[PDB]
Amino acid sequence: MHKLIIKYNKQLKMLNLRDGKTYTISEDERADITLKSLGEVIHLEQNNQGTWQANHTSINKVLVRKGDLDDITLQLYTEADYASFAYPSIQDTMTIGPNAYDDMVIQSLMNAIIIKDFQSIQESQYVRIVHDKNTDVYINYELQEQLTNKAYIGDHIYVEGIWLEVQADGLNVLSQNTVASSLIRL
Ligand SMILES: [Cl-]
Repeated sequence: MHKLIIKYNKQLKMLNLRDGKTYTISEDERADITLKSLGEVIHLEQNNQGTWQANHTSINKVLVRKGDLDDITLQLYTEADYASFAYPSIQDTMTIGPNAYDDMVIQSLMNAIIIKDFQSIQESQYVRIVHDKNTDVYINYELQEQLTNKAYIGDHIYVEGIWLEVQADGLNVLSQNTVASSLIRL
């Protein structure tokens, strides 16, 4: 698996890079990924050893190229960054953040977020994510305005470099940095 997250001027995009294929990120509406006022064209393809590159530069974990209105950040995740965690058995809140007391501790995070209401997820089909005004949260690659947002089963969340996928029994996560947790790893 090679999932590329593209960030530019608070816009967020995603591509699942597949072996042997080529992609384009540009202002063109026909491109694989279209970003308005990008001012650059980025071709994604593998070198001869199969390593993904952006305009012939290996991406590795993260690659940044300046664009018209902001830096364009490409973050590439692989199965090595994947983990699954079960929701707490009885508490109805769960936190992900850089603090020693967060349920899922990830040092690279600037602020923590709260995931709640999963105890009734079998019935509602969603959880709520709470964040502060200084934390950008995207749900299915759309920046959220409100501080508390609903995330249904199957939805993808992106916040401060980490990807989350809401499921009935817990969360799937993609993080390039180690995750320490008191939660059960599924
Ligand atoms: Cl996704």
